[PDB]
Amino acid sequence: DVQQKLAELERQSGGRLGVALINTADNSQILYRADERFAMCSTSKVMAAAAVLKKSESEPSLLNQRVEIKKSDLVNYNPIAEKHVNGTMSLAELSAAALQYSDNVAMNKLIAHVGGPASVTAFARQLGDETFRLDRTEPTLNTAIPGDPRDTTSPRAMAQTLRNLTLGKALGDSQRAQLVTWMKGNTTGAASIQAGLPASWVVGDKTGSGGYGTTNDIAVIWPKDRAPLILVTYFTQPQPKAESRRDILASAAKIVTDGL
Repeated sequence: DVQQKLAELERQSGGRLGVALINTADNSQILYRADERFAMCSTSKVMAAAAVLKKSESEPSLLNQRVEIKKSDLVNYNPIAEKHVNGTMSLAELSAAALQYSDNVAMNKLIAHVGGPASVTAFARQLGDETFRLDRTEPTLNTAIPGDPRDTTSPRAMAQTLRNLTLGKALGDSQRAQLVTWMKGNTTGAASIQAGLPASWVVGDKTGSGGYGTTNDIAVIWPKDRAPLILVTYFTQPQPKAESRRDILASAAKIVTDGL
């Protein structure tokens, strides 16, 4: 069955796998280690962008607000921000860069705007997510040390929250649409969940990676002529310098969606 297949995949992988699928056709879930904590890495960029979107509901000019980019802002991975040093980007542009290119400067600007990691966490709490915690900024939030609860969530909580953000009523209508538009335009996810789904299915996702070979993806999925799915696949490994294993996420996605 699906549980045995996931256990076998985990055994083969040598690491620790967390999966939560919500099928909105029948309001069912497929769960594997879904209440364990995993380091989110860049999948936390969804919550930061959503916090800024929430703020924009009562401040219509917010997405146009200009943010200075300086050499002092650069971190480890800055594919968009590095092109704008000594200029500004709007908060909309930073949100897009964080979500679609995983730009770390962009993430730090979103975090700073709303008040820091504790404010992103407070936003999660306001949504009814009592598991999520964003502790640190970029680049340190990705250390992913085993047993460290900083910058973690559970697959169950993240799937439920992503459902709320993308398909539910956490955000106003325009803001929900904007988050969905941004995630559907992600450029970084083709090797992860998407690689385990049929080519025709439409996906909005956010990947992340970090220490201990941590390899993650969270997605909203519109299968051909079906109600949408939400899928979280988190994976981490025992060795500090383990390599990424996006193939494991793809395999997990194939296993949990084959019964469709």
